[PDB]
Amino acid sequence: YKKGDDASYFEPTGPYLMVNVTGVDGKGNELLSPHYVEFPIKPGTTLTKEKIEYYVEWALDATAYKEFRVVELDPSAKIEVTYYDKNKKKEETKSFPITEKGFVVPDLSEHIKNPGFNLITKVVIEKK
Amino acid sequence: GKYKKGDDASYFEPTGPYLMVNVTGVDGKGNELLSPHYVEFPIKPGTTLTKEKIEYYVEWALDATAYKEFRVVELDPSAKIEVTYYDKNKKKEETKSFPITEKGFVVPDLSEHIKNPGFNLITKVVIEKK
Repeated sequence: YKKGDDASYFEPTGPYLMVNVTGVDGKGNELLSPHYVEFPIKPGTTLTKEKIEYYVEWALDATAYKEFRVVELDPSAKIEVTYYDKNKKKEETKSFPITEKGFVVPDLSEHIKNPGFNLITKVVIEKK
Repeated sequence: GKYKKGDDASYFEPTGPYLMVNVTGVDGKGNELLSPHYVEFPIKPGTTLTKEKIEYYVEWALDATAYKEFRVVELDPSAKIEVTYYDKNKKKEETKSFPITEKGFVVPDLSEHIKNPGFNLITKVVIEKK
């Protein structure tokens, strides 16, 4: 048993990536206003820039732009996760940059079962 | 609506540079109390925006909501003011970030590229009732 098919109508019960994307064309005209989607993820995974690109493309498939491809990702994008440290009794936030080498998804089990890894970006997309 | 954000606020887009505040109000124990409401304030290039003036702009952005009686307690130390526009010359989108400090920074004049740039403030702020 792994991490769930079609994904929950409720809040996930495992780590997940929240994708918040704004799709623009090569001229920055906006095509798709912020669109949100959740993908379950497994701690221990290496998230590279290329993987993120695929996830955002998959995020587009539930929109009028499913036939479009991701051309460029905003170079200022970052993954951030916010949780409550159970030892420190405070809000803590970690940032991970999107790079070619990527980063390994941490296990935040000790603090939260289902952390949400936030990805807010703008991407250039064009029809395939 | 039941609480129409915008007493008189311009019906059309701003004609000059403006500061856009989009804060999420939280309590100490990390509970979200107020979701980000869109608020605009005109600003002038040449103005110096310090952390104290930013604190007051966000307290004024709360007066537009049901939390009008709350005061700002502590602004996320990692907040920044970001502005995005298309550069006519290079033909690329470009984004500048300014940190919120005591000394502050001066509002730049981007009018060569856009007449009404939007300086964005998007953070969390710990707020308490007066």
